[PDB]
Amino acid sequence: ETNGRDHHTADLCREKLVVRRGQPFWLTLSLTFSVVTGPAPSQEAGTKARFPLRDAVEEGDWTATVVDQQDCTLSLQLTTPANAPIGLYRLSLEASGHFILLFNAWCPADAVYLDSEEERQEYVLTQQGFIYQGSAKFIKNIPWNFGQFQDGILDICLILLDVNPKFLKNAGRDCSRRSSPVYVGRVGSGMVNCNDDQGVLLGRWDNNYGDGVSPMSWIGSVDILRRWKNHGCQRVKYGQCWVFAAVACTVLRCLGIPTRVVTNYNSAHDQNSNLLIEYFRNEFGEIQGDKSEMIWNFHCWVESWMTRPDLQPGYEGWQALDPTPQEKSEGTYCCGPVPVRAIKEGDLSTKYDAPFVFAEVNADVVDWIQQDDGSVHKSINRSLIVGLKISTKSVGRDEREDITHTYKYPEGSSEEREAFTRANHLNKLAEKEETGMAMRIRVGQSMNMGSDFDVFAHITNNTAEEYVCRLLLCARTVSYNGILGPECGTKYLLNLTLEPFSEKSVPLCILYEKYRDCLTESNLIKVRALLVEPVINSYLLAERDLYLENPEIKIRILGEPKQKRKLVAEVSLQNPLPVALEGCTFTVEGAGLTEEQKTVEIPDPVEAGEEVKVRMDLVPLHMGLHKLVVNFESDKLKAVKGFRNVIIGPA
Amino acid sequence: ETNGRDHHTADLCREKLVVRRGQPFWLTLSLTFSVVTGPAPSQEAGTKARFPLRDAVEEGDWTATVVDQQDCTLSLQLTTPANAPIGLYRLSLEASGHFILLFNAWCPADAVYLDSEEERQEYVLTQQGFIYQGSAKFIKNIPWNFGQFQDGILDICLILLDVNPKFLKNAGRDCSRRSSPVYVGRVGSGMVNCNDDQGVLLGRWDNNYGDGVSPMSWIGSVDILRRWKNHGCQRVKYGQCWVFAAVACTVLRCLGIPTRVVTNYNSAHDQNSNLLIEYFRNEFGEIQGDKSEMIWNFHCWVESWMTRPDLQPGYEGWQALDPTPQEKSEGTYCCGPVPVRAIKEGDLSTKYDAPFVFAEVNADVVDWIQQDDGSVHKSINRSLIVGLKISTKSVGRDEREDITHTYKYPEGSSEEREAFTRANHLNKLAEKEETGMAMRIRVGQSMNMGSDFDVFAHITNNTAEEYVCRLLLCARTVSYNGILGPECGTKYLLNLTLEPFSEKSVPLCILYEKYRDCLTESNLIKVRALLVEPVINSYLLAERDLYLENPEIKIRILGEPKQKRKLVAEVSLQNPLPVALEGCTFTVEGAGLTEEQKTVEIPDPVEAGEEVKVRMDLVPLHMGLHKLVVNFESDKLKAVKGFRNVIIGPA
Ligand SMILES: Nc1nc2c(ncn2[C@@H]2O[C@H](COP(=O)(O)OP(=O)(O)O)[C@@H](O)[C@H]2O)c(=O)[nH]1
Ligand SMILES: Nc1nc2c(ncn2[C@@H]2O[C@H](COP(=O)(O)OP(=O)(O)O)[C@@H](O)[C@H]2O)c(=O)[nH]1
Repeated sequence: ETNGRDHHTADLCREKLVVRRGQPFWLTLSLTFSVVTGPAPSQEAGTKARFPLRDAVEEGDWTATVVDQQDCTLSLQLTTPANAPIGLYRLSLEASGHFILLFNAWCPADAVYLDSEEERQEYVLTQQGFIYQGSAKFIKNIPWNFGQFQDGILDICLILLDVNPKFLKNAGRDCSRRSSPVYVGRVGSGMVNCNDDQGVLLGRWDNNYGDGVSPMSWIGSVDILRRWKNHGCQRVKYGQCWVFAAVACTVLRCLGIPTRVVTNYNSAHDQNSNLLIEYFRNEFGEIQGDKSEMIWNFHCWVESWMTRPDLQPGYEGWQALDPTPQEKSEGTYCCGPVPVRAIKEGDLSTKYDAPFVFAEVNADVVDWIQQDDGSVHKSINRSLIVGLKISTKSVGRDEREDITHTYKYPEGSSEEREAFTRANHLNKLAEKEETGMAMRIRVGQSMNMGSDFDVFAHITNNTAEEYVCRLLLCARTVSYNGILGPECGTKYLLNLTLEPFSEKSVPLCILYEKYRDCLTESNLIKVRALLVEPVINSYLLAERDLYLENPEIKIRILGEPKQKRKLVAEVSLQNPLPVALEGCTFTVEGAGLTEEQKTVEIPDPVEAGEEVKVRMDLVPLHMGLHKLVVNFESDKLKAVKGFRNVIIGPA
Repeated sequence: ETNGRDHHTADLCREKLVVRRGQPFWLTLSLTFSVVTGPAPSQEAGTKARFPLRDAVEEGDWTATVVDQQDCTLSLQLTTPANAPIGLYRLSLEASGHFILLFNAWCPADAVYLDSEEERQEYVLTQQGFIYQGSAKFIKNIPWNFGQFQDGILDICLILLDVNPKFLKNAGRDCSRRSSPVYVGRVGSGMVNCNDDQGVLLGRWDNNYGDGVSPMSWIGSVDILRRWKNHGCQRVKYGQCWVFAAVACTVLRCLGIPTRVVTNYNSAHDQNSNLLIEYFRNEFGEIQGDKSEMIWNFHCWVESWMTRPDLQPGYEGWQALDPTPQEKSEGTYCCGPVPVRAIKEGDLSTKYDAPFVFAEVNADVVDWIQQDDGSVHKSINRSLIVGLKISTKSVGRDEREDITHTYKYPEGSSEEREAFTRANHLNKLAEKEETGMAMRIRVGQSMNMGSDFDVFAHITNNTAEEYVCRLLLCARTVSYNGILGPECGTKYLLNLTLEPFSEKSVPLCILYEKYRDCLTESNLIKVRALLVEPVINSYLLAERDLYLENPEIKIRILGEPKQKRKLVAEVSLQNPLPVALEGCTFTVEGAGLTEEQKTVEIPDPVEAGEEVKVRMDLVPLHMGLHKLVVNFESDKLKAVKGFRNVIIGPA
């Protein structure tokens, strides 16, 4: 067990040994040792090893040097190789139990070696985190309990590997190839939503999740992974991209591959890696429906840290893995791993799937306004820029780290030019037409889910001429992935006089009664404004995605935070709606604060102004920092999150 | 010592016992006990007590019931009264050592009882915090190490009490009256800056702090309190309001009185509690200098939690204590404690100093524009509102808690009307004149110390008429307390045409070359704008205080965070100036991470683009959460702060 403390697997080391490859582990008792892992072990396949109880050393692969011999006892040290395959091993010796071997971010020779402690702590050990959502212009951080070290998750991850397509075809090859984080990476990734029989989650995007758990409701990977195994490995209802990435992160972290979930705003996902996306809108600026895919408000994927021996030297580091399956050249599958640096450099020939990730982040959009006589005019749209605020949690702290710079060079820089050339993407001549006029959507201040509020189409005329235009404003609810719902606010002005060297601000009132019916749990509304000057026949387009704020969840920690001691969390919130909330339910969890997810229903409805308050009983079994993540659910106010860091010291 | 763990005084209990009143403490060995505290103890004065080693109990005051008698040993329990005076006590018994008694936030009967654990943890136990600075429109949180439990601070606080004016006049009364947190409160407060002989800090506000430590340089109370005692209790150079409040908070926390430092923006401090402040400006909007005090950009004071038996029932709770001496009716002294609820209610007759604090938060300002022929016109100024974002650190987390609601009822609410009536302050008829025109200062985006940037006078004409006005823009550096330095950007338009139903934005370029000479360490610049329409002869005034951002200090924690183990903190920053930095110096501290303040000078200058990086060696002796607070100093970039929460687990 003091191996746990040595291998950073302490929480995992309870009633079975679990260690990390490339590092020596204590064992206490001429004879020889033998290890076997797969269901068809073999010597050359690395899945089986025979080694003597020497006294010297001479590394190479597996060794078992002796250290002490306290008369009736015998202390020795087994050493696994830095590239030993991952999995369950059987340990037996000959005259004259089992351990689980994971990747080792701490071992210099391991392919997943992490140069610094804080990063190993964050990307492998810390079980709580954030998934960035909201909007490019108002980023929200959703708390999430990865809980990779929660009870039974490691066993589920091994089951997850042992049931993947490649293990079914040839269990022997699979177990052997599991020495490679890129190989394990592609498996973890494909098992999340792709591989439709044994897949972990079943995606659904239509806002109709009654017969399952809505994607926005999950507050951690643990419950998903459990519902999967406890129902014979059947897809859990339901997930969406951040959920896929989130459980993929949990699995990979459990297994020891440093991983972090990333969010990209204005993501050109599900376009066939196409770098020039065109939309055709009618005279009110409404995109003319069909087979065209909308830009996603945000899209999530994960990044895993490892070396890439299967590619040109120098591509070690972060590798982008997108477990959300997308339409590809020959089928619909997930993507990666591809080195992020390759994406930044425009090296699209690198495996795997470089052109897809490159597009998510660099695609170019053209908005056309179709008119009478089928004439088509290119509108100026300065509001849309693909690949916006690539975010992931900072190492060791709750602040958000912007990693956009790792995927892209500064706009219009020379290095950007190089990358775009290497990617056959020199399209960026910029129309710059500039009617001298500009326009953008302004919000003024934060709005809350449940309230009425004004937003504004803000026009700037930095010219000597006075224009007379028509301005078409339209606001409609949107799913996080682009699906537009019905209009929830419209306004047109047919004779807008824009004075010279001035600015005008036109308000658009958005009412709760108009957006309550179709707003998804992502709380997004998309405001659109089209300004057209009939003389020159110019079209100025501007759009913005608003995020309506949910009420905050107050969290009081009652009692002294000590290991193995009653802890009460009082959670509450105030109903923001002008009507009553029914079926209120608080849900809580967090690796380190409970082994079980806690739930508390509220029998009676919470009226319009009222607050709802309950107390959850916790029994924290671990010292150190842990995030208590909480979710609130009701009939008319869903998926409101909240969290609280709890320290918990010595008993 | 297990008393430490029982009395929440563990860090204090090393080589001398320290406990809290109103609660039993273990003691292990017909006889009777005796306790003496002052230098002139007495029975009725509560400073001396004689009590028998009973076997039953019968509380009342001091008791010494026996519990166990393991043959050669004897375990008993002394119990101090809930209102026992605070201090050093001598314990001796008769036939047939010493403890330090502090206030007890955990004891239901004590005057400082705190109803919940999280609040006791925050306001008494946590030794790290934030002091809000910056500007109403851009709040900055300065890290601060209170370190009330650092080695030797308790002894300094006792010295602090034993050398106060009231102890010099009659040591006997002083020691007795130290049973009252309000009494100890007034003492702690007065000793910080007021009482000029033995005062802790010497205030200075002229930006000339070469022969001492600048107020903005301090990163904790510890070093201040130490320099005080180690130089025979001589005022330390130099402090300002937040520093005074900060050390006052340290002392009060050490002593056990729950305390938190608060910041108020646009604070009408140092006006003689006057509720109607008037300024006379010339034709450019410049205030015409003299004896008039400027509104402070922000002002800080502390709040201590206690009951108020010396007043009408119901005034228990937070009490505002302002250790910054201000001009009063008869002399210049500090103020409070006054119940915050009394200030909210307008109950100005409550002791102590209610009308002063009431003014800080409620004063009304009138801006007059003097003209030719000595005619004076009242300008409309919607940009200034006194008492803005009363802030203090949240309990248990790093987020800022807005406590403005505790000092004031909503604007124009009925309760506000009541409070203003009880305070003879019904002045709020509102001019509402509204030329239909409005104006405010806009910033666009964050600017950094060291860069050039534009701000804007944003004019709104929601009228059918077209006006032709003159706009006078002026930007000047300012100290946090209102002291205007020389202008650093001006623009004067005499024929500004404002078109009907339009907005105009006029830029004012502020250059580093222009503000580098006089900017204070608070990084504040005050933009002013006066728009006058000559026809009706109307004056519109708008002002705003900008905060220039300092570069961030990156903090890497090298090694595993374990009790009693080498810990290396790598701190760095990137020079934001277009010129070189010389005399660079990093300073670090934090109760729980070092017993000593660490310093590291950088021999060579840091050039214009370059980064500076160094490593500090720490030896953390305590488990749990601790903030490592850091300060960077140099010739041309001063007082830049930074911090990092470090967890530190079992050895
Ligand atoms: N709730 C919410 N607040 C927003 C959103 N966008 C902006 N805000 C907030 O509204 C204020 C102004 O928005 P900002 O983007 O800074 O400027 P503006 O939109 O150009 O006026 C800021 O306090 C923002 O944090 C949004 O989508 N949702
Ligand atoms: N560094 C700095 N940033 C500021 C300051 N005031 C506002 N900002 C930031 O500038 C942006 C716009 O300012 P805001 O007050 O929201 O609106 P505006 O001033 O009316 O345009 C936001 O990102 C603010 O956080 C200031 O004094 N200093």
